[PDB]
Amino acid sequence: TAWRAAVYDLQYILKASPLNFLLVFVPLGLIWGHFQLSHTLTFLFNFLAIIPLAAILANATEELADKAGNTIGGLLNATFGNAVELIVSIIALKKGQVRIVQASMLGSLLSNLLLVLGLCFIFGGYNRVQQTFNQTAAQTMSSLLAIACASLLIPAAFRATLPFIDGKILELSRGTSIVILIVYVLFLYFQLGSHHALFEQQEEETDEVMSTISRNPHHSLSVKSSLVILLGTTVIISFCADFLVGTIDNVVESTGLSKTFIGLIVIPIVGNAAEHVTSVLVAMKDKMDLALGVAIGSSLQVALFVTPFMVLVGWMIDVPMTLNFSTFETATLFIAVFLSNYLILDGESNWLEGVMSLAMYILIAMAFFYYPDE
Ligand SMILES: CCCCCCCC/C=C/CCCCCCCC(=O)OC[C@H](O)CO
Ligand SMILES: CCCCCCCC/C=C/CCCCCCCC(=O)OC[C@H](O)CO
Ligand SMILES: CCCCCCCC/C=C/CCCCCCCC(=O)OC[C@H](O)CO
Ligand SMILES: CCCCCCCC/C=C\CCCCCCCC(=O)OC[C@H](O)CO
Ligand SMILES: CCCCCCCC/C=C\CCCCCCCC(=O)OC[C@H](O)CO
Ligand SMILES: [Ca+2]
Ligand SMILES: [Ca+2]
Ligand SMILES: [Ca+2]
Ligand SMILES: [Ca+2]
Ligand SMILES: [Ca+2]
Ligand SMILES: [Mn+2]
Ligand SMILES: [Mn+2]
Repeated sequence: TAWRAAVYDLQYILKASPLNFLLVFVPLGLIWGHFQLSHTLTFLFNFLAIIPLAAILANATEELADKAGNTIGGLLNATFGNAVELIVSIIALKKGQVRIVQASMLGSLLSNLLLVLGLCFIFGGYNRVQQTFNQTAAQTMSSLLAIACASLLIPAAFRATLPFIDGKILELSRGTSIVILIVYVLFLYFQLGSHHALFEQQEEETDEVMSTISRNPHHSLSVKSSLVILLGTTVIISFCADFLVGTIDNVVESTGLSKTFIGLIVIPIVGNAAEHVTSVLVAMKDKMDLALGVAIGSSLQVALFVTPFMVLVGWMIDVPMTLNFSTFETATLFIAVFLSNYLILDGESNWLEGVMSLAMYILIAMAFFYYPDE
């Protein structure tokens, strides 16, 4: 049984993962990257390969964190819950790709604020008059997110509004990151302590809806079974991430796309696509609050943990990772933050709110497509 039960446990993980059909790009990604066949396809194949792995790793992390206990479980979600964003950004930092990391962090927020928002409102609202989410955990978390993004943008808004200064921007970003990371710890105490019931119920509800859609009885993987998949999926992602990051300069050169565009629009898809599909499917079950909850939760991690931690990592390995986003990026994120929060606060969405949000994201991507590289 110890062999055949391990097989079923693997089946349970794959069947709980939305876009598992893209796993076919894992060997292709590995082949192309290792043999260094063609840069553009090496980018694309690994790009496609990490997407299902993120979901696989997420379900492994979640299954492990459940039996890990309160304190440790939260640390696992801080770590392996953000692994894709973490791994890719760390590898990118180790190759001096500061702009890529900066754009990917902000882009991840943009995608969660506008893109998945639009998709959820469209797919959930096309066959309904409206969808309500008043007085839900989604609105609560949304308020926190509004402050989180604003805080993260402060050093950027600072440099943008300036009338030597190089070392001070670095010092400000690093001091800011310490503060935000203190907040993140308190956010964990909020999440796992005083308001544990709020997040727990939202998590259980989301799992229940996902089990309904995925159509497989909830099976709790053993610590051993989940830890293998966890460390297994992680090393594969690392390989694919390394290949993907190693081709950035070439893809930038072969195509006409800037590092900013690739970082802001392309890269975030990697760690969000699986979660986005999840959010959409839940929204179609007329449970927008849960759908929004997933997207808002991921944004909180990027804003409160991943982004400031990356500047800390940069400090450790002597790469000048900063919160010094471009002026347009700064302005854009502020726009997205206002609107998303306004839309989430109005309490009722429709399919048109989704069309327009989606259109705006496209318009932003279109604008960033014209953003100058030199
Ligand atoms: C579900 C998984 C099923 C997987 C089924 C895969 C079957 C083929 C496997 C080949 C692995 C080795 C591939 C080797 C490819 C080498 C590429 C090549 O040789 O190109 C070099 C290039 O010419 C430099 O200039
Ligand atoms: C109420 C007003 C309070 C603010 C008043 C201004 C305070 C200025 C100092 C920053 C404190 C931030 C605490 C964390 C400081 C770490 C910053 C740091 O160490 O920077 C070194 C730099 O990284 C080397 O390159
Ligand atoms: C039964 C009640 C009556 C039926 C209700 C029908 C609902 C309408 C659905 C719209 C799908 C969304 C349309 C596709 C999304 C367009 C987004 C957009 O902005 O597209 C820009 C364009 O792609 C740039 O070239
Ligand atoms: C580190 C991640 C490895 C991912 C593996 C994906 C599947 C590769 C299949 C066969 C391994 C080939 C072993 C090495 C033998 C081929 C020689 C090789 O290294 O080719 C690369 C080329 O030299 C460039 O400089
Ligand atoms: C629930 C009632 C119906 C039951 C049957 C369900 C049928 C689902 C139909 C279409 C799902 C469309 C999902 C669209 C998700 C697209 C999101 C995406 O793939 O990625 C977004 C972005 O590009 C990454 O950052
Ligand atoms: Ca769970
Ligand atoms: Ca409960
Ligand atoms: Ca879950
Ligand atoms: Ca996430
Ligand atoms: Ca209202
Ligand atoms: Mn249902
Ligand atoms: Mn609305």
